[PDB]
Amino acid sequence: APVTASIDLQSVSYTDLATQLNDVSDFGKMIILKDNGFNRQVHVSMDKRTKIQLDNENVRLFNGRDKDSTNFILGDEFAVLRFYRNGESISYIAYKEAQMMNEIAEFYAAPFKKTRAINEKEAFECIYDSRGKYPVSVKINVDKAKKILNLPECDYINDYIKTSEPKTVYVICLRENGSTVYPNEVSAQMQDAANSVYAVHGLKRYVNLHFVLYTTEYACPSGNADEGLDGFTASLKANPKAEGYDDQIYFLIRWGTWDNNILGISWLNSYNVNTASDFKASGMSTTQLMYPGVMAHELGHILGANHADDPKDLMYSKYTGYLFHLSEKNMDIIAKNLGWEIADGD
Amino acid sequence: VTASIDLQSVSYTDLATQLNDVSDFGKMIILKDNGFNRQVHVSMDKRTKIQLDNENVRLFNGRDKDSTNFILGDEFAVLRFYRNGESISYIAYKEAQMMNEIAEFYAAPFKKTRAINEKEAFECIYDSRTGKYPVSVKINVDKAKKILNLPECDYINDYIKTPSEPKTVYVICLRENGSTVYPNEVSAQMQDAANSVYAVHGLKRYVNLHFVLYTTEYACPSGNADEGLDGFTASLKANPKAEGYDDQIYFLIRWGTWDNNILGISWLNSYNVNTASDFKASGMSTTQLMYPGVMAHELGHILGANHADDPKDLMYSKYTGYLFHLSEKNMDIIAKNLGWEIADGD
Ligand SMILES: COc1ccc([C@@H]2CC(=O)c3c(O)cc(O)cc3O2)cc1O
Ligand SMILES: COc1ccc([C@@H]2CC(=O)c3c(O)cc(O)cc3O2)cc1O
Ligand code: PRO
Ligand code: PRO
Ligand code: PRO
Ligand code: PRO
Ligand code: PRO
Ligand code: PRO
Ligand code: PRO
Ligand SMILES: [Zn+2]
Ligand SMILES: [Zn+2]
Repeated sequence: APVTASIDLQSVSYTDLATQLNDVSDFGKMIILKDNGFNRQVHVSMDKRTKIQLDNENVRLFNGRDKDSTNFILGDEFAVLRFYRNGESISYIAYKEAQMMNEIAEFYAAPFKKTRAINEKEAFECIYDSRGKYPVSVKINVDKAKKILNLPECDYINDYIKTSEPKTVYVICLRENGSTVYPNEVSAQMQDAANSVYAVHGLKRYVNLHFVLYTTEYACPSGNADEGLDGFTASLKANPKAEGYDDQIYFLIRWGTWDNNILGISWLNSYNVNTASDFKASGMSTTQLMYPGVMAHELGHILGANHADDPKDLMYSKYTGYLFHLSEKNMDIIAKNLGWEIADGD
Repeated sequence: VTASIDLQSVSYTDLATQLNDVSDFGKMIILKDNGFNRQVHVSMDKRTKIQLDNENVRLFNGRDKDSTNFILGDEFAVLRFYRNGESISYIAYKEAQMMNEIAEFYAAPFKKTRAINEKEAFECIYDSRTGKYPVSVKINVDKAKKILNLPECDYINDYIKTPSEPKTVYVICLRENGSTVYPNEVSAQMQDAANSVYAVHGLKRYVNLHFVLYTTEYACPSGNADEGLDGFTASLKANPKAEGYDDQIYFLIRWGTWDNNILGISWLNSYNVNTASDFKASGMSTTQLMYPGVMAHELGHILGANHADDPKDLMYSKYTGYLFHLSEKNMDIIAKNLGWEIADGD
């Protein structure tokens, strides 16, 4: 007493998440996450470093403290709660509209109907209100989902081609022609990409990332990622809508992957705050939920990060699901490309 | 090149892309109108939060000398500024169907009375391409009321008698059962209501207003505003959705007015930060565009402001369109009810 605000994960809906996250002021807010056998007190704060628009729809990000291992996403149409528990990433995805929530629930349920696992509920679960019934959200444990599904191993081998006020850098994401992407999925990739940068050498002092999403007429002419990125970068130079923004970062996004289960690709060490030009800082990325951190990994390459030898590094040559740079060499390259110097400290 | 908004072709996307680029340090935006330009330093309004049926609405301010404010939601954007003391609004909706509906809604009263002065009071704005559909509407509400010769709606008898972190006070607005309101109109009332409070004794140090909008089952049992407010306050005490929020501020909102052209009504001196209880801080307000500041005037009464003698005061007994408290007695009453003391200064 006074009663701390809480989120009941057995019935969490869009309106539950929106009313709690919209109450988060400048000083932050304590929110207890609750479920059967689970509790977590999280100090939630507004992410003021990153801006996101998806087809002009404003998307706000929220963080917990480092020890909370919790992030949120909030748009007018959907909300996401994502946290780490016993080394696994769990997302609660809630769409405001009943039709879209039903469509999202069916989309995420569909891969599990052929397997029909006994422990399906720990990987995927439709959540219903505490009062037929239609789901108010879906729970997806991506790590448990990967163990139930027989997904072909998608990786990052050869996913790069060699060539007082923070600076605002736009990350212009373009929905590939003919591709369908989900806002919860695109925004999670953006959030992980931005947070992988800010976690390095206090880089929020140097850069604030502004993600935007639009549709492009460009489509990769084949399944080949190298040919796809070549064409994407060429399409940007010939696009009148991109005129005057050749010094920003660009991503072609899709739901799927490229040939040889390539998750994404980018021009290596192609963005520097002083010399950025000719749409060089460009890449491609999947946005599917089961591969978190692909855009973060490709943004890493664009900022100069090479593949790292630690299997827990975001920049490991194989896809792992780890979302942070662990390589000190990569951290120094990335931070120096964003204007940081060793004498500035962290 | 400084960022600019062309008032001869301004659309939702023009306003959204400019306002979404406004960072913490503010942004210079040039308003271009028939060869004359007004440079405005635009800042995010961090004092007020707004949700309309959970849709996040952001406010933006110019400098005091700019006499300019903006509203931005996912569905609409508003630019409002003064010229010769007259209030001019540019209202742009994102969706083509809703923009056409809004343009028809605002044009309709002027089609009965085809005035000579029509374009200066109301104008559909089209894109700069030389079967076009409007991208926004321009409304000068002072010129519009003179053309439409609307019946004089007033405030006579519109009241019923009985820190380091600012206090968050919710202003819970409830769309009366059977009433239809427009988001640009509701948010303009909220913005003017909040800014009338912050302009007094540096009150943003004491309070941050959080407006929310939901629909209620309550409808006034008659055209009488006194009976309507009695029933509204009683409906709140019996409403399970309002349980635990009897210490907040409440408004019943509608598009229209009450009997004897009453624009709104409220319980006089019914909100104090220390003693707020039993849904006492409640009122009713029109939200129609032609009567700006009605919610501000009613919020004034709730905070203890009486009718003022200056015809330019927001609290003048007659409706004027002035949006600020000028009475020092009212300013002291309002600020003291929000925790301010004379020794604190402004
Ligand atoms: C800074 O504000 C902006 C950010 C990105 C853009 C992008 C820029 C861009 O590259 C682009 C595109 O390739 C396709 C499309 O449909 C829309 C696009 O708009 C425009 C802006 O005005
Ligand atoms: C953000 O926190 C809140 C603020 C206002 C409310 C209001 C509280 C409220 O009074 C209310 C109502 O009378 C009718 C309705 O349909 C919804 C309502 O919700 C609930 C909240 O959880
Ligand atoms: O807005 C919400 O939260 C509920 C659940 C989905 C449909 N409407
Ligand atoms: O049991 C689950 O799937 C997760 C773990 C924490 C809360 N819900
Ligand atoms: O993973 C890496 O790249 C660094 C090199 C030394 C040990 N870890
Ligand atoms: O000190 C270390 O081991 C970290 C991890 C690899 C490179 N730097
Ligand atoms: O692009 C825009 O903002 C407007 C919306 C209606 C048509 N064009
Ligand atoms: O007045 C201006 O500056 C712009 C140019 C075309 C019409 N509006
Ligand atoms: O133009 C005028 O005289 C009125 C007075 C305040 C708002 N506009
Ligand atoms: Zn790689
Ligand atoms: Zn009055």
